[PDB]
Formats: sequence, C-alpha cells, structure tokens
Amino acid sequence: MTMEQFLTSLDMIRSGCAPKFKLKTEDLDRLRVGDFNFPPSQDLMCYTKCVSLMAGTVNKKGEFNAPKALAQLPHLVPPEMMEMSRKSVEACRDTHKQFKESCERVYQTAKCFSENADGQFMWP
Repeated sequence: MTMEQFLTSLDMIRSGCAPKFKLKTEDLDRLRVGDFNFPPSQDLMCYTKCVSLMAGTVNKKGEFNAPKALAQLPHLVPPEMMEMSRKSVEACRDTHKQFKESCERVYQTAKCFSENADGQFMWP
C-alpha cells in the first residue's frame, strides 16, 4: 500500500464502522491525528473495536493477536510506517490483559499504540 492509498483507506474503514455508533465528529477528528487524550464514550471504544475487527488484529472478545497483527501489517500500513507499527505491536501486545470488556481492551490497546508511536499516528 502507498501512503496515498493509506490515507484514503482511513476514510473507507471509518465508513464501515461509524454508522453502527453514536459518535462526535470532534472525537473522531482527534483519534484521526492520534490524540487519544480525552475520555472516551462506550460508543467510541466500541468504534475502535469495530475498526480493529475489520483489520483482523483482534477477536470479538477484543484480545489483541500480535503475531496476526504483524502478519497483517503490509495490508494495513505503508512501508513508511511499518517499523513504527512493528514497534508499537510489541510494546502494546499485552495491554488487553489488563481489561476484561472487549471494547475497552481494544480502545486501551489503540491508545497504547498512539502513545508508543515514535512518529505520527493515525486512526481511521
């Protein structure tokens, strides 16, 4: 995937998930630039789960699958973002073990990616 394809994919992924929830545009804008520094609603957390299910990086119980995520990266991010993503997969692989509820498990993992990111992080 090229950078141009990646940037557009963010909108396409959002379109498959956002209609299932009641979400604020301002909250989606913040996640889009990797700013997870605000309290999320349950709907926003479950949105992150929907996006991750589409990516194949989590199961329906919200358990993050690090080997599978590493294998999926070429279908998720451009070459330019691979190393940063590999680094965040490793740093954030066990975050889900601290939570029991599936949407929360995914949201906290995504928040960890955003915080561990050593470059710009973008969420669909």
